[PDB]
Amino acid sequence: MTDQAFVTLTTNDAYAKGALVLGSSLKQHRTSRRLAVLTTPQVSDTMRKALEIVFDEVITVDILDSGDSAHLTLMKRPELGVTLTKLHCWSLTQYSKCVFMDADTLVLANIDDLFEREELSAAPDPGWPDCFNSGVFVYQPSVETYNQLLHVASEQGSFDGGDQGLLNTFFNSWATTDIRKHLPFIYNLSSISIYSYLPAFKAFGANAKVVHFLGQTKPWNYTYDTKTKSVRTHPQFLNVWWDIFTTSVVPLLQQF
Amino acid sequence: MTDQAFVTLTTNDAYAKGALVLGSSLKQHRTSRRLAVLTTPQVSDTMRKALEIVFDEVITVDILDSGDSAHLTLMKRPELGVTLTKLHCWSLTQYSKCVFMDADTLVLANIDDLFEREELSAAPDPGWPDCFNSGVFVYQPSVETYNQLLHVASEQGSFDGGDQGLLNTFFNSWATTDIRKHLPFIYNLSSISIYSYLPAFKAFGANAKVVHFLGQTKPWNYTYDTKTKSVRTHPQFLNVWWDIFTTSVVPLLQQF
Ligand SMILES: O=c1ccn([C@@H]2O[C@H](COP(=O)(O)OP(=O)(O)O)[C@@H](O)[C@H]2O)c(=O)[nH]1
Ligand SMILES: O=c1ccn([C@@H]2O[C@H](COP(=O)(O)OP(=O)(O)O)[C@@H](O)[C@H]2O)c(=O)[nH]1
Ligand SMILES: [Cl-]
Ligand SMILES: [Mn+2]
Ligand SMILES: [Mn+2]
Repeated sequence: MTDQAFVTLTTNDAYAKGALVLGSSLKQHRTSRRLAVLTTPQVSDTMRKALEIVFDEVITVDILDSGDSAHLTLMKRPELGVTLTKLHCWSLTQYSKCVFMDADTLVLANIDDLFEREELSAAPDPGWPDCFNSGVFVYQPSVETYNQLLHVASEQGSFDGGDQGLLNTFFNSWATTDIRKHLPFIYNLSSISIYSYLPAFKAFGANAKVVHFLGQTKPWNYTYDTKTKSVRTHPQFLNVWWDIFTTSVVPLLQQF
Repeated sequence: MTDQAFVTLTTNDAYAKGALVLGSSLKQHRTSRRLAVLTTPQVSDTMRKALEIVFDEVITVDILDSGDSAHLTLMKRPELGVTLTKLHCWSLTQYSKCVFMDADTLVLANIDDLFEREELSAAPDPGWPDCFNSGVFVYQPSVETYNQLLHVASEQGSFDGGDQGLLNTFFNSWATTDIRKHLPFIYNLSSISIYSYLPAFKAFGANAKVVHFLGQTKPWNYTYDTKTKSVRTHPQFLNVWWDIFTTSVVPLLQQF
């Protein structure tokens, strides 16, 4: 499918590492879809070159440029900078349907069946499960939707200072409407829950399709021993991320 | 409705305090339904007498008695003692439909609209939101369902050593089937989430219909200053619980 894509985002080199691991994981599990990444000019040439290899499309978004439609909203609401760059995922009208995935996600199994879903399909957020987590969602690119999202960001901002609040407010029927728009939690399995509700993880965690490295500490904030093949609680997913980073991404960075 | 009920559970005097506050809160918000409480012989005469006043029906369940259908399962799986007592909520076939509520819940608004729901309707659990939280659920009493639940408890036990695992395993279509069986989170608002995902709470918490005092520390494990009318983070709900306990329940205990 040349008209459907996974779309991720990186505004810097650190999240580009995640993007590269995510992209690699999607290729590893043989996606039949395109891979697109929103980037900013702050992503360095080296990360960019690697992103150009891993991804089928590298889109450059610069909301610091006043030529960008979101720039005036960034001025008004700096807290929404990442959110606003993220919203440009809706501008990818070369694609008919996309799965947005946070750059701190990791694919463990083919998830092309997400493309059966409609906008807006997303997994519940742990913590407040009547909100969906915006780290993984199925959406339909549309300039109108983009404009409407931008408009809401401008007018209301986001109840949580990020995209999740914004997306939940805009797609507010999610909690009460259409169970098919609730992506199984295994398609956006928060790394925290992989020890928060541990019995549930024991019971259902082996079904994980997507791990989402929530919280302050991202996989690249860890040190990884390449000999023992383990990072420096429950490091299983961290080690998968780092195995991909070590195996696929680091050498890729070295050929550029 | 004489055939529909809120059903709670207390196996001891401490949770009887919760039961009494819950029951009082349900009366406070003018439920048109019956109030039933499952109790064990371990609930003391004083708590019982108060329970007999607050609740329309006090049911005594004794799974330590070998005459109980669950007793043999308790022997096999002691971890399920509370769960097994709880399952007897399905034996309440005097009622056509019930809302089970944990004794550590607190009603903040009329929730009689829960009786529009079918078995099994429950709110998502924070932590693993493809499980429902079993602190509040709409169910239909049935000896068959009771027997089937008991059978599963006997054969598999519970993936989390409690009722939640058991109920989720038995009612396992919940996550993927019928959005109407997802009770809004506000009908079972985990006290933890009232600081875990705090922006969401700020945004939606004022809509709270039911507060669920999750975690080790229950409202009765707090000290409450009756003069300042506050307990000894975000004590709002604790103070509501204690206002009811102080105002309604304590004097009630004193008249028995
Ligand atoms: O400084 C940042 C912050 C986030 N992001 C992107 O926006 C998403 C926001 O999710 P993040 O993982 O940062 O937040 P969390 O999921 O931990 O709550 C990331 O995955 C990245 O794709 C980015 O590129 N640069
Ligand atoms: O020792 C106990 C433990 C629990 N329960 C009942 O079973 C429910 C189990 O939920 P609990 O609040 O204890 O667990 P949590 O919701 O905190 O995970 C309680 O609300 C009570 O109704 C009880 O009566 N005695
Ligand atoms: Cl539905
Ligand atoms: Mn993320
Ligand atoms: Mn409880």
